[PDB]
Amino acid sequence: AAAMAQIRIHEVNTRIENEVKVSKFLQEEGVLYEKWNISKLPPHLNENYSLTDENKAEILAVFSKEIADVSARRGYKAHDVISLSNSTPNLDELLINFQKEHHHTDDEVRFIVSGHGIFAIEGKDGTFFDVELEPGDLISVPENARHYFTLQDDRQVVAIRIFVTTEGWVPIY
Repeated sequence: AAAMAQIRIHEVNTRIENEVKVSKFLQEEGVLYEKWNISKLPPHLNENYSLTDENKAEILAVFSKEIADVSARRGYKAHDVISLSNSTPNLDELLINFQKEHHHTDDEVRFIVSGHGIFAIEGKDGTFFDVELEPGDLISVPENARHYFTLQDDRQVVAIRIFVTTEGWVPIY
């Protein structure tokens, strides 16, 4: 009963928390889930949303190999880092775009560096489920999966946006 990356299935309000049951579940639905060594992260970068460019390029350096592997697996090109939190003067106005149910023509892959997030993703059967993400969680939302995204009750995330193509973060509503 230690939980990482829990699922809340929507219409039947059910939670899968045991971590083998979750990774298997996400496997059935076409979604990659990996856990990386978030403990390979320095303390200064632990929960730092006032991120500078020397910071972002180090977060990237720490996880270069994991990125490499995931980029190789899905044949992706680039990566960056974004921090969302109160004290982003435009949080609401950004988030609103991706809370609207959408899909992309590429996988959307994200690794949670600090804070939390939730991807609500349309299952194969037809039912949505929430994928509640903590620091250390890597997630790929497959191309054409219908989803939306949301911050948790903490209202702050820092993620590594990894990219198949430039044109694939674009929401198709």
